[PDB]
Amino acid sequence: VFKKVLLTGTSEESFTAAADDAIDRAEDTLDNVVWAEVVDQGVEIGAVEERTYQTEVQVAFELDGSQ
Amino acid sequence: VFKKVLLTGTSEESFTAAADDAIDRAEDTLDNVVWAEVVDQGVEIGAVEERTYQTEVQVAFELDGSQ
Amino acid sequence: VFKKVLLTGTSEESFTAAADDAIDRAEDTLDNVVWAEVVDQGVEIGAVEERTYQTEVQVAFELDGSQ
Amino acid sequence: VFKKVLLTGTSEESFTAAADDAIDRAEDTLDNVVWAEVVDQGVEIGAVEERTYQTEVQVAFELDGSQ
Amino acid sequence: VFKKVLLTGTSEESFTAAADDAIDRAEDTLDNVVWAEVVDQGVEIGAVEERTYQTEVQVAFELDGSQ
Amino acid sequence: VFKKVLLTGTSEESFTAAADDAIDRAEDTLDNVVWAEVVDQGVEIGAVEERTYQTEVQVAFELDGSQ
Amino acid sequence: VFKKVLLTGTSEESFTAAADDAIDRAEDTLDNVVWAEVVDQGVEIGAVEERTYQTEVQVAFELDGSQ
Amino acid sequence: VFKKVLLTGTSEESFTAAADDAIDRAEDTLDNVVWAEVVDQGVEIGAVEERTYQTEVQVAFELDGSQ
Amino acid sequence: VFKKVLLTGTSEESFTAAADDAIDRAEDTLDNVVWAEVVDQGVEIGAVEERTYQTEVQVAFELDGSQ
Amino acid sequence: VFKKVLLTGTSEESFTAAADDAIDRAEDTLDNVVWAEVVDQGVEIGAVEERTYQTEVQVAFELDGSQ
Amino acid sequence: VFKKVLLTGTSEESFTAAADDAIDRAEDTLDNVVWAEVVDQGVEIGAVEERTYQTEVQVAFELDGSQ
Amino acid sequence: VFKKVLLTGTSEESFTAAADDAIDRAEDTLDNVVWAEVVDQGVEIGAVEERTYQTEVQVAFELDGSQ
Ligand SMILES: Cc1cc2nc3c(=O)[nH]c(=O)nc-3n(C[C@H](O)[C@H](O)[C@H](O)CO)c2cc1C
Ligand SMILES: Cc1cc2nc3c(=O)[nH]c(=O)nc-3n(C[C@H](O)[C@H](O)[C@H](O)CO)c2cc1C
Ligand SMILES: Cc1cc2nc3c(=O)[nH]c(=O)nc-3n(C[C@H](O)[C@H](O)[C@H](O)CO)c2cc1C
Ligand SMILES: Cc1cc2nc3c(=O)[nH]c(=O)nc-3n(C[C@H](O)[C@H](O)[C@H](O)CO)c2cc1C
Ligand SMILES: Cc1cc2nc3c(=O)[nH]c(=O)nc-3n(C[C@H](O)[C@H](O)[C@H](O)CO)c2cc1C
Ligand SMILES: Cc1cc2nc3c(=O)[nH]c(=O)nc-3n(C[C@H](O)[C@H](O)[C@H](O)CO)c2cc1C
Ligand SMILES: Cc1cc2nc3c(=O)[nH]c(=O)nc-3n(C[C@H](O)[C@H](O)[C@H](O)CO)c2cc1C
Ligand SMILES: Cc1cc2nc3c(=O)[nH]c(=O)nc-3n(C[C@H](O)[C@H](O)[C@H](O)CO)c2cc1C
Ligand SMILES: Cc1cc2nc3c(=O)[nH]c(=O)nc-3n(C[C@H](O)[C@H](O)[C@H](O)CO)c2cc1C
Ligand SMILES: Cc1cc2nc3c(=O)[nH]c(=O)nc-3n(C[C@H](O)[C@H](O)[C@H](O)CO)c2cc1C
Ligand SMILES: Cc1cc2nc3c(=O)[nH]c(=O)nc-3n(C[C@H](O)[C@H](O)[C@H](O)CO)c2cc1C
Ligand SMILES: Cc1cc2nc3c(=O)[nH]c(=O)nc-3n(C[C@H](O)[C@H](O)[C@H](O)CO)c2cc1C
Ligand SMILES: [Cl-]
Ligand SMILES: [Cl-]
Ligand SMILES: [Cl-]
Ligand SMILES: [Cl-]
Ligand SMILES: [Cl-]
Ligand SMILES: [Cl-]
Ligand SMILES: [Cl-]
Ligand SMILES: [Cl-]
Ligand SMILES: [Mg+2]
Ligand SMILES: [Mg+2]
Ligand SMILES: [Mg+2]
Ligand SMILES: [Mg+2]
Ligand SMILES: [Mg+2]
Ligand SMILES: [Mg+2]
Ligand SMILES: [Mg+2]
Ligand SMILES: [Mg+2]
Ligand SMILES: [Mg+2]
Ligand SMILES: [Mg+2]
Ligand SMILES: [Mg+2]
Ligand SMILES: [Mg+2]
Ligand SMILES: [Mg+2]
Ligand SMILES: [Mg+2]
Ligand SMILES: [Mg+2]
Ligand SMILES: [Mg+2]
Ligand SMILES: [Mg+2]
Ligand SMILES: [Mg+2]
Ligand SMILES: [Mg+2]
Ligand SMILES: [Mg+2]
Ligand SMILES: [Mg+2]
Ligand SMILES: [Mg+2]
Ligand SMILES: [Mg+2]
Ligand SMILES: [Mg+2]
Ligand code: NA
Ligand code: NA
Ligand code: NA
Ligand code: NA
Repeated sequence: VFKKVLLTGTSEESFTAAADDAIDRAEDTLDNVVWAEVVDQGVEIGAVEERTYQTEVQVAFELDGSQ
Repeated sequence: VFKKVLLTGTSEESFTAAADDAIDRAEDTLDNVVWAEVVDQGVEIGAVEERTYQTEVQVAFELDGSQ
Repeated sequence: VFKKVLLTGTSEESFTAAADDAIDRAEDTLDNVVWAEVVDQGVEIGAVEERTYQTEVQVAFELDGSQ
Repeated sequence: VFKKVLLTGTSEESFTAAADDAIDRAEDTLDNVVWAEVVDQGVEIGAVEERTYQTEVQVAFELDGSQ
Repeated sequence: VFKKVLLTGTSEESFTAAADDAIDRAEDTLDNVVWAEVVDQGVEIGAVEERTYQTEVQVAFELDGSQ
Repeated sequence: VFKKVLLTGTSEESFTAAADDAIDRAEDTLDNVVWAEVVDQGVEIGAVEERTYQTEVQVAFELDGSQ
Repeated sequence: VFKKVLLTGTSEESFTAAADDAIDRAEDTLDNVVWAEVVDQGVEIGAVEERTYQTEVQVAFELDGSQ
Repeated sequence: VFKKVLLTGTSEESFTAAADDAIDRAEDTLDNVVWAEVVDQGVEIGAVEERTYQTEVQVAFELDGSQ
Repeated sequence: VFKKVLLTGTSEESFTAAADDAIDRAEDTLDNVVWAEVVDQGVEIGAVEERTYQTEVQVAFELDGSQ
Repeated sequence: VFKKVLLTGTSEESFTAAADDAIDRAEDTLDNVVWAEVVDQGVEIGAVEERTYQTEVQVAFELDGSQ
Repeated sequence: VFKKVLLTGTSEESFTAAADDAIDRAEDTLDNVVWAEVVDQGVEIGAVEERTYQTEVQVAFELDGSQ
Repeated sequence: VFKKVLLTGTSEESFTAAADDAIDRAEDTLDNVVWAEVVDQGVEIGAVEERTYQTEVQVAFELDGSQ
């Protein structure tokens, strides 16, 4: 059984780096992370000093573990 | 990093009040709730005494916290 | 078996009241109405005296009855 | 020919009132506003004092005018 | 308030049995599971000995409990 | 001209059998049923003794008949 | 209250003429037909002598009447 | 950079002619119109003397110009 | 087993004629073409002398043949 | 690099068996088939002696091979 | 009230840089740009010397200003 | 007439580079490649040594050629 958590990563550099930010957080807290699907991308502009790219991903992990 | 939980709030009054019900529950259990996106709305009819409006929301919260 | 009819309710007050308008009509003509799913919302402006909120719902009813 | 502008209205009261906020702004600046279609709804939470409901609408107006 | 978890069940027999696999896991760990909505289906081929059917479901459970 | 009715079939066995349940009901009441398109699948859990698989289909029938 | 029926019109000439075919059938059997929304278009090839264009429309009619 | 305007053209003849109506209006008011994407089609029935076909298009134009 | 190829037909006359253009090409190269589903429509403007209507279709053909 | 072919399998038994039919055909003609994603399901009724379940899948295969 | 403009940015380097191109143009002409949502990505190949990445974004800006 | 092939490119560097990987393969085997539309993005994690970014694109090429 796989379970997915919906995380939005952020980066001041790129959409790829924002996806990595989310995946990094998932790997810090969950075992057996296996893949991530991008579901949305955007850019925060007014409210931050530098534009901040955001990439929302469903990050899937295999259970027999970490729900 | 933001994380989202998918909650369906209910209200016997309105769709707005059903969205608030879900957000209220999120704030009872999570720190740093920042926004909610409506993803579905419906009405429970047969099975309840009074029609019950339901609003499903993705409620986003900022981590460095509450996963 | 459930069957659904696609109805657009109207109200000069709110989207919730427009959903109720459609459900009310379904209950006037069908037995065993069990739930409604919102599929669209809009507002009629030019053509009416007062803005008219509209909510389109799939209204589900249980058969062994009313097709 | 109709043209649409994509506006997000806000309200501290309800989703219907947030749709009205957007339509009100359209009527302040455009002639012949004829209808609005809801395309998204959400709630701003962290960043405001009171939750702020938002309703995004495509507001249509008839040209021979106001592009 | 209902909450949903996004689980992908697997089965070497059928899509229905893969949906049951996910629901079974949800019932092992959560109280008040009430329904599941299918959101995707697929088949793992290269990487397994036997084709493995997968069915992804949003499994809903009623809170006053198990978040 | 074809017309479609939106029916949700149920089965305690499988998604295929739930699609058949809906089609069976359509054939009991309509002439010239020609095809069905699956539009949603789900499982009722809490509220029934046994899980009940549901498959929602648009069932198309040719008119010159049965509207 | 408006109600919609989902009809697929056919024509050996064009997609517009296939939409008209469906609307024509609706007007033969229902009062107060007010608009139609196109939801799908296709072409039947193998099975007919001449290609047959099909246009599926939700045809809306105002009730106080014809459900 | 390209920018798009969302226009609904109308025609008493066909969906293609309604798309042309919208594009014609865009070319009357904007420089460098390069393409149009159809996003919706429908037919106005009750409210007009003759059925009026409508085609909604995103019409794209290249800037260094006409925003 | 049916297989589909995704083709975009073009025409300087209409969307129906652009769908036919794609189907014509499929029939020139494939046996047992059975139907086509429209998936997108658009108009090429800047880059051509005359507007060129385009209709993208999934064209289905029955195998035991032409993959 | 992976490539996908869009195939509709058929079965007089079930949706799972119809997905297998498509995958079987892909494996007869392509090397390195790795997974399949279900994209549509339906049932052929009028035109066949027995209802025929159909499952449309994108079947993915790894290249360095079989385009 | 927020308003959105639909812009397609281009870059010969990356999808992130193409999103920035669109946002840059919005900031040159509009006050209070607050965020951008990615809605499509693509690559122009035949017609340019170097592949050109394109990212289409809805760029939102707060009014009390720049419609 | 344009035809599209659905390819998933991979890269250990970025989503843009994964789109290029797919396009590169298309240009190795097809004449007149004209554009690519991104349809999905994801990241392979468990199963590879280094995260592998994937970008799925519909790559369009003009026929009078390479089907
Ligand atoms: C992709 C994306 C979408 C956003 N959507 C909204 C929105 O709908 N409403 C809003 O108030 N802020 C939105 N924001 C936040 C906005 O930029 C700003 O931070 C907030 O409005 C501050 O209250 C969004 C930001 C991003 C990056
Ligand atoms: C928005 C909404 C959607 C629903 N969809 C379904 C459904 O698909 N099948 C079902 O059995 N009950 C559904 N129900 C529940 C139905 O009203 C009733 O409570 C159950 O059928 C009781 O087993 C739904 C309720 C709501 C509010
Ligand atoms: C949600 C919504 C969508 C509408 N869409 C259209 C449309 O696409 N074309 C149209 O002519 N009228 C449309 N109308 C009706 C419009 O407001 C006006 O009543 C008619 O144009 C009168 O012929 C719409 C009304 C609502 C409430
Ligand atoms: C419907 C909605 C969607 C939003 N989406 C985002 C988002 O994707 N990213 C974000 O940073 N802020 C988003 N925000 C804004 C968030 O609440 C907060 O104001 C900003 O994050 C402040 O920079 C959204 C707000 C609303 C109301
Ligand atoms: C429904 C489904 C979708 C998949 N999608 C992908 C994909 O996009 N990329 C991928 O590398 N593997 C995908 N896989 C996994 C693939 O079969 C194989 O296990 C992995 O590629 C091994 O790294 C998918 C498997 C299934 C069942
Ligand atoms: C596919 C599916 C979707 C459902 N969605 C809802 C829902 O949104 N809200 C709800 O109250 N019940 C829903 N139900 C019904 C739920 O299981 C239970 O019967 C009712 O909540 C009883 O009032 C659904 C059932 C099924 C099978
Ligand atoms: C838009 C469109 C979609 C169709 N889809 C299917 C399908 O999914 N399966 C099928 O067997 N026939 C389909 N057909 C019918 C096909 O052309 C042929 O008549 C039947 O396969 C005969 O049993 C479709 C026809 C049209 C016009
Ligand atoms: C494609 C299309 C969609 C429409 N949708 C609506 C609608 O949702 N509600 C409505 O009141 N009128 C709608 N109308 C307008 C309707 O035909 C009539 O002009 C208005 O209802 C008059 O107030 C629509 C018209 C078209 C052509
Ligand atoms: C439906 C449609 C969509 C198009 N989309 C794009 C696009 O996204 N980017 C682009 O550069 N050209 C696009 N074009 C092509 C544009 O008209 C022009 O030929 C090219 O920009 C020339 O490099 C499109 C053309 C059509 C007909
Ligand atoms: C899922 C599915 C969808 C279909 N859609 C259509 C359609 O849109 N138009 C049609 O003529 N036949 C359609 N058919 C075929 C229909 O059943 C019958 O075989 C043909 O109409 C014979 O010309 C479909 C069949 C299936 C299984
Ligand atoms: C994302 C994207 C989508 C496009 N879609 C189309 C299309 O549908 N039809 C077309 O003629 N050109 C399209 N083009 C343009 C194509 O590459 C070429 O510039 C034009 O065909 C030249 O007339 C597209 C370009 C991009 C980048
Ligand atoms: C975008 C993406 C989606 C995937 N989806 C699935 C899936 O649904 N099921 C699965 O078993 N593997 C999936 N995989 C593959 C997974 O990472 C792993 O390689 C396989 O599970 C090995 O059998 C996916 C990989 C990617 C990159
Ligand atoms: Cl989710
Ligand atoms: Cl409300
Ligand atoms: Cl429907
Ligand atoms: Cl036409
Ligand atoms: Cl495809
Ligand atoms: Cl099954
Ligand atoms: Cl728009
Ligand atoms: Cl990137
Ligand atoms: Mg930096
Ligand atoms: Mg988002
Ligand atoms: Mg009350
Ligand atoms: Mg729902
Ligand atoms: Mg009043
Ligand atoms: Mg509508
Ligand atoms: Mg107040
Ligand atoms: Mg939004
Ligand atoms: Mg076995
Ligand atoms: Mg999936
Ligand atoms: Mg049993
Ligand atoms: Mg459903
Ligand atoms: Mg003829
Ligand atoms: Mg169809
Ligand atoms: Mg005329
Ligand atoms: Mg429309
Ligand atoms: Mg000509
Ligand atoms: Mg297209
Ligand atoms: Mg049998
Ligand atoms: Mg299909
Ligand atoms: Mg360079
Ligand atoms: Mg695009
Ligand atoms: Mg590296
Ligand atoms: Mg994918
Ligand atoms: Na989730
Ligand atoms: Na219907
Ligand atoms: Na394809
Ligand atoms: Na717009």
